[PDB]
Amino acid sequence: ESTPIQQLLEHFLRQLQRKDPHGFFAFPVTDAIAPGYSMIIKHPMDFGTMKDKIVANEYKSVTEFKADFKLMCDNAMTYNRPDTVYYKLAKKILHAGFKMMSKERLLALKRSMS
Ligand SMILES: CC(=O)c1cc(-c2ccccc2)c2ncccn12
Repeated sequence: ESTPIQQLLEHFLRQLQRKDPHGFFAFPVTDAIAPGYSMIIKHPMDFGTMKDKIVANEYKSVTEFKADFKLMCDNAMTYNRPDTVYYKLAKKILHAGFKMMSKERLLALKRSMS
């Protein structure tokens, strides 16, 4: 079934999803739920899509995965007002991921791979 990089990335995704227990980031945002979204946000992303990409083996590196994670958070902070739940939760997730996938963390991981 899986490869080592796929397992690492599924680990990171599970930990990130735990901060969103209601699933606001689980599926794509549509124009029905968010008026005019498709005008304002050109490159949509969500946790469901990221999971599908991991399973299809579309990510070559943690860099590539981290870039989709930050796009998802930036989209939500661009579209939604600061006072909203969606904005506040996107900021919470963004911090968690930057900490979880820091250069310091990945260095330690790379040292344990000898
Ligand atoms: C992630 C996001 O921007 C989002 C999720 C939702 C959302 C809310 C309830 C149920 C499903 C998604 C939403 N609603 C209005 C404006 C923005 N959003």
